[PDB]
Amino acid sequence: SQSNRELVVDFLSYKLSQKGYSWSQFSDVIPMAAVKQALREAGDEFELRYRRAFSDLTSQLHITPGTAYQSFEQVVNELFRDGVNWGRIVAFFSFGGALCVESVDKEMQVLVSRIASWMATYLNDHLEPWIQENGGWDTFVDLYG
Repeated sequence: SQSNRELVVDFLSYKLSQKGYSWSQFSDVIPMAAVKQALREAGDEFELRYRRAFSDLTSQLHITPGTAYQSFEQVVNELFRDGVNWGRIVAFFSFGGALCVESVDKEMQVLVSRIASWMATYLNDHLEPWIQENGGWDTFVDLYG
């Protein structure tokens, strides 16, 4: 639940470093070490294998500081049109990474912590039930670690 915001911030921080951006927007107010790394790896493999994979989806959202959670939720739900997967869960984290990158390119660095919040919310409401049902994050480590 709050480990979840823990994993969201790790992933986004990692992607922003990777690309030459600042990561200081976050938190600007070991158990999951295996999960965090597995996720980092999974996201990297995903993006290698699909470069421009969220063009449409980001274009649909078009974030600005006036965007609300509901438009985010609505567009994220497109990833999950057939239900939850480990693969669609990895795509969700990449999608969030691509939005934070897009926000920083538009000189809207404020959105980055908003996006993390949104992601943690969404993960907690719609994705945790399925993760719980399908082995928790241990299963995730098993398959991607």
